[PDB]
Parts: sequence; structure tokens; C-alpha cells
Amino acid sequence: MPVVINSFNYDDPVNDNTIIYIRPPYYETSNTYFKAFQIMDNVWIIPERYRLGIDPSLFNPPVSLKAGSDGYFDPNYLSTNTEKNKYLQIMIKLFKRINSKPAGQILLEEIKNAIPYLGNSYTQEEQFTTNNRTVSFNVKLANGNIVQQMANLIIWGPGPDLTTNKTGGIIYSPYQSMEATPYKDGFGSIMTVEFSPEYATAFNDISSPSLFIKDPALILMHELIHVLHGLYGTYITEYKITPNVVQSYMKVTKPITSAEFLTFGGRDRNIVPQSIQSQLYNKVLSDYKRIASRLNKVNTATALINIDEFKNLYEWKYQFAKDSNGVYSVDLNKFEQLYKKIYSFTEFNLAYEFKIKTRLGYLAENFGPFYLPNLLDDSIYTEVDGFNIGALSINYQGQNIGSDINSIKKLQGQGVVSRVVRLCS
Amino acid sequence: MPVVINSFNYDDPVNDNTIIYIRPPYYETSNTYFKAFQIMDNVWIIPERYRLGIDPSLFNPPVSLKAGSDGYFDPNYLSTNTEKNKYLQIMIKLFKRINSKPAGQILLEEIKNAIPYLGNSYTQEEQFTTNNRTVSFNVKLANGNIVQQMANLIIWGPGPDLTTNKTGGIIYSPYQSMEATPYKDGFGSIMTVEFSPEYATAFNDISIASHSPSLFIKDPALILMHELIHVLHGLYGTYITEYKITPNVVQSYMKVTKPITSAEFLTFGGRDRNIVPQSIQSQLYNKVLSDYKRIASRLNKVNTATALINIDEFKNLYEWKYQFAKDSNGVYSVDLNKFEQLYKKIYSFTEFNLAYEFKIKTRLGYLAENFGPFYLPNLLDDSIYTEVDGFNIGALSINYQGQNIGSDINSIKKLQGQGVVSRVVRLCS
Ligand SMILES: [Ca+2]
Ligand SMILES: [Zn+2]
Ligand SMILES: [Zn+2]
Repeated sequence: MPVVINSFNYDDPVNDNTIIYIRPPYYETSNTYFKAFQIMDNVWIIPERYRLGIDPSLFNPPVSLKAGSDGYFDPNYLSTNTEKNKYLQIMIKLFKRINSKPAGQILLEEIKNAIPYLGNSYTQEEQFTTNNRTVSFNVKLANGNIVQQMANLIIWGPGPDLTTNKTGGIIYSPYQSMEATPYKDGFGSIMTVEFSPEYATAFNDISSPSLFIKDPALILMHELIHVLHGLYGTYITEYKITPNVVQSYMKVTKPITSAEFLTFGGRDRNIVPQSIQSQLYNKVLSDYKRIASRLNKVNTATALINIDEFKNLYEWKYQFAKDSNGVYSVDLNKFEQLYKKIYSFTEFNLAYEFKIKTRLGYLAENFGPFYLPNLLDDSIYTEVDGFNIGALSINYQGQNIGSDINSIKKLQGQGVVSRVVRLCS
Repeated sequence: MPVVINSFNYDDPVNDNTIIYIRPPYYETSNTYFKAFQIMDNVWIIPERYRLGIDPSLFNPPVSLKAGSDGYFDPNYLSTNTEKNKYLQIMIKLFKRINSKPAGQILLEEIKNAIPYLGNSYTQEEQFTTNNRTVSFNVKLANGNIVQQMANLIIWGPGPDLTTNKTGGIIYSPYQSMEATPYKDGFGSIMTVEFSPEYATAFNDISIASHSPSLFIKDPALILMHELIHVLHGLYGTYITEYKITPNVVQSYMKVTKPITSAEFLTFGGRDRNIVPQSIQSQLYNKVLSDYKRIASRLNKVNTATALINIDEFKNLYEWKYQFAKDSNGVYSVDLNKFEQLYKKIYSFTEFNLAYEFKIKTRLGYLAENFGPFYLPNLLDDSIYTEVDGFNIGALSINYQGQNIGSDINSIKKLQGQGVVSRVVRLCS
């Protein structure tokens, strides 16, 4: 029942199975293929910088330009095969870490099993539609022939800013510039993540005050939570809010989508007003009702697939009732349990389950940033324990990197090296 | 049912559970304590050089003795706390590797559960005897109190030769310089291993396709398992040093110098079993059977203990360990069919079979030539060596390319001379 994490080296030959060249979403017209690695079922990693739709000059901002930024920039990151391989091995280690405890095993099982519905707002209701970029992509086999493949998630390396992680869904555009967003409308879609495990920020908490570096596996799990919402089609960008009561730990800047607070979880859930929590709930319910209605009409497909097997799959995914005549509908109690299951995956709960220390809430201040040079070194960071090996688990000493930023900078200047973090320029 | 592998750093404080000070066997008179780390139930690691009974000049041999030897010497290995901690982390990684597959999980469960019999040839038959160095040792707790503790195995770092791993049992001497070796007589005893995971040798093999020879570095987890098989024999009291033999035909892959105990061939397993003569195989079987019959007889007499232990619980434990029959009157005896299965089980653990189960390449047999030796600088780096796969990560598993380090010593030496660095192995001086 727990998923299998596959291993590979960057230079391993294509094998038409776990290592293939693929045409990722939005590369349809340019027809560009990338070497990709199937880390687990339905999840592909492309260990290169994300560059699509991005002005290339942003990868190497000038010195005057750089200082203002919280972030960090280096155009040469992931420019060599050696480093792409290093990136891959780290990603393998973080997936093994997530898969080392039941709470993370369940999350990966969801990422694998919550496949997008074969259709959206602008496709035929009677048809399981497989042939557009929200549900499948072209792959180039070893013999050079092109075939189509379905998947749930594609992970890239970072864009210009090495400290920025982000998740997004895919748009279907049939003609006349129309745009369907099935990842926001209950159907779900293939999701995209830009992830950068070796560049991290730290947070502050009072025991005494001290800085703690973030565990990359928890950072990854945070992105996988956004992914999960996209796959279940509950993903949002709007519903933006600021807190009613500003606590001292908070750094409030602009209104922020309610999704960030639901994603952090714990006490941040209450920052989202009841009125919005009910809106979101009722929107998802209306969308699942629509999907049930449409599922009753499906009698053909755009591919050679087993229609009845996919119908069983969507019955389980959306927890639909199936009556004595084979008609699907939404059962309100099963829906309530499903909505709860989807929003049970949170940074707060996962940090607790993994015995990882994390920030006080989404609006907590980020410090740094830091480069983490030795995630692959088991004397520093393990699959089973992260940084908190042995007695370093006590008060999360394994994540403790110093009192504050200035104190850290002096030490690095004096030549005191840490093998855990390096403060970035 | 699979065991738990613990983690610790060398500098973690004593905690009366996984980290305590222990007074190891033979250190009783000097009363010397060492910081020790319980990697799994009943197994302690002392990540220091093994020095007991060893002439200190041997740690730093002169150019004359050193040049001839196939080994490698460095008096400074494990002299610092940082390097002791590194040694601990590698050992943690190797135990996690062993515990990653069923065949190795079963081995570690045996190491945990085959506790020594509480008695030996020179202790009273009516008594469970706990108070000597073959079954218990002093440990010093966080508050400084000294108590007695039982365990099965203590692992140290290497002695003088950093490439030599070795296993041994403990001797009891009640009086008059007498010596009991319960680990050879069916009882078992606390076992000792000197283990050095970072220094390794390679072996040769000819590919069936290329018809070309190549050297393969040994996986330290398989090297540790080989020593654990010797421990297992000692815990079951079947350990031998004699019964030494040479092969019938010296095959081209072999390098033979002296007779070798039959136990090395049984430990390797596979075709090496057939090197041990049938008459010796029957002698060993009948010796163990005779020793276990004596233990069944002695267990029927036990009515007291030298410590506050639960007597009936330990009787149940030895009933299971030795697979004794128990009749309706509570009388223990040897059942011949259960004995045959136990003996088979003990000797089921072999380097050959574990290598197959782990998809690790190993040498053609115990007498195979060793090459090198090599330093392995990056066992802790998961891009070089992993718990789940060892060196053979991803497509490196095909033809065990992950262990393939080159054509021969000559080519390797030349490449290293040219400045071509490997992150897998370094040829030693
Ligand atoms: Ca590891
Ligand atoms: Zn977020
Ligand atoms: Zn041996």
C-alpha cells in the first residue's frame, strides 16, 4: 500500500519506463522534450531550471538589483549534469523521508491515486477525454516514436530565484483563446511544482530566542499539499484575506489567498472567516455534484481504455454514492468526510507527525536565505530523522543554527564553517 | 518483529538506555569504562580502536614489516571525537542496510534473541549463573550508579591493521588459571567484533560476455554480515577454531597459504560447503548435538539463580533457543527432528546467500584473492552508497557496475597517479 520510490542517476540511459524524454505542458508548439525521471507512479522530475515564459535576464540580476531582495540568484545552478544528478539524489532522499512515516505515506498515496477526471468544463460529457494537456503529454520513446502518457505531477528545479518554491495547475484552451481551469473546478489536472531543496529560509521561536532552519522534506510536503488540492480540483487563487487580529509574530503585507492558511493549518485555519470556509465548501460540493451527473453519461473515450475501470476509480476518488440502478450522486455525509480528508493534510499536522519544528504560522518572518550543502550526508541529514539525529531531537537542536542573523554572519566571516547551513550573500 | 536500529551522535549525553559507560570483558581489574552506543537490542558499539592484549608498537609498524603486508596501518585512525562520530554514523547506515531486506532482518533478529546460556562447563548445573564476564558486565549510569547488564555482542573499531575484521568469544576463568570457552561448547557467550567499515578489499571476476577481467569493491554491509554470522555461531555455542583444511584442487581464482578452519567455508556457503569433507561435517553435527543434549540435562536441574531474575522465563527462553522437547512433566530433552532443523537454520546464514538476497556481488569463494586495499571515503553520501541499494544505485545495478572499480590494480594505480579521483574508492599506499 505505501508507494515505491524509484532510484536513478542522471546519466542512466532512457528506458521507456522510469526514464523518458517528455514534452511538458505548454511545450506543444515548440515541441521541446526533456529527460525525465519517474520518482514514483504518476510523478515525474525534470532536474533543470524552470524557464518557460520567463525573461532570461531575470536569472542573472545585477548587483544593484539584487540587494533589495529576500531571495537568492545564481544562473549557474543546475547548469552541469553532475549537479542535476545531485538534485535528483536529493529529491530521491526527500521522497524516501516523506515515505518513512504513516502520515507522509498517506499523502504520497493520495498524490499517486487522485488522478484528474478525464474531462472538463469545455469537453464532451459523454466522453472520457484523454487527449489534451491537462491530462496527458507526449513522450519520445528510445526508437524515436511519440506516444501519449497520463500523470499527476511534474516537478522542476527553481526559476530565477533559488529560494522560491511554487505550485500551479494546467489550463485547457480548445479554441478562440478560451480557458478552462479544471484544477479549480473539481476535475483536477496535471500539476506543476518548481522546487529548490538546497536553498532554504529559517524561522524564529522562543524557548530563549533562536533561529531554526526548515526541513526540506516539510517544505516539499507543503508544495504537495497544494498539489493535492489541484488534483481534487479544490485549488484556489482568490478569497484573499488579512488577519483580523495581527499577532506579534506576523508579517502582514497584502491580502493572501485563504488557501495558504488552510494549507498551513492548525491555528491558521481560524484566520479564514466562517463565511469563506462555507463558500469554499459549497463550491466544491456543487462541482462534485456536476461531476457525478456527467459521470452518469459517459459511454465512450478518446483512447483505448477500460471505461468501467475508470468509472470505479472516480466513484472512489469523489466518494460518490452509486444507487441500485448504477446512478452516481453525491452523498452529503461521504462528501463531508472527503472534504475533511482533503484538508486534513497540513504543514502543522505533518510537522508534528514528523517531529519537525516549523514556523508559528504562514505569516511568520523568513530569515536568510541559506544554502544547505550536505543533505546527502547521513551524518548531517537522514531519511528517518532529518537534521534531528539522536539527542539533537531534544528541543529540535538539530535545526538550531544560531541566535540571529548578524551573529551567524560574524562567525562565517571569522571562518567558522557550518556543515548544516551557509548564509547566502 | 524486525528489530529497531537506534541513532546517536558520539557527543550525545549518557541516557541510561542507548548510551551508557560500560566496563567491557577483561577490563574488570583495571576498572576501565568506555562510552558505548546500543545500536540495537543487546548490541553495543564502542567506536574506538581495539587495544586489549595488543603490543602498542604494532599500531605503527616500521617500513620493513609494513611493505610486505597486504594490510594498511595508521595509528591515528579514530583518535578524534569527530572521527569516532563518523564511524558511529556509518555503522548506523550499515545496520539500516542489513535491516532493509527480509534475509537481513532475520539475521538481526537472531543476533538479538540468541542470548548465551547462564552457565558453562565450570559453573554449578543447578544454578543460572549471571555473575561472570561471559554473560554480563558492569555499566555506569548517568547518576554514577554501577549495575550489571547482559548483552550478546560488543563491536569495536579496528586493531593495528585497519583492513582486518575479526570475531571472538569470551573466556571464563573461575580459579587456578583454568579456561572455559562456552561459545565453543553449546552455551554461547558475549561476542566481540573488531570492525572497520571504511577499509576494504576488492575481488576479481571475468565477465561472461566481454571475456574481460575486472575488479569489484566489496559492500561493507556484506562484510559486516559475514562477521555477524561468526557471532551467531558463537551465541549458539557452535563456534570453532580448528578442523583446519586445504582444498582438494587449488583453482585459478584461489590464493592458498595455510590450512583454514572449516568454519570459514561454512560461513561463505554456496559451493565452499563442498570443500569441507563429509567426515568433518558429521563430526561438527555430532559435537553440537552432544553439547545440546548436555544443556537439556542441565536445564532439568536448575532451581536457583545468582541474581534476581525470573527463572521460569529464562527456562522458556532456552527451551525455544535450543528447540528442546518438553514432556508433560516439564522434562526437557533433545528432539532429533527439531535439532536437525535448528542446525540447518544456524548454517543457513551464509555470505553467498545474503549476497544473492541483497543483489550484492561477492567473491568466488573464501579462498579468492584479495586486492587493494582501498579506503572508502564517502559511505555516508547517498549519491555514492545507499541503505537500500549500496553502491548499485539505479542502472549501476546492471552487471553490478556500481561495484566495478576498474580493470586491475595496475590501471587503477596509473589513473590515481594521473589525478583521476574516484569518490567510491581510494587505493591505499
Ligand atoms: Ca541515507
Ligand atoms: Zn503555500
Ligand atoms: Zn570469516
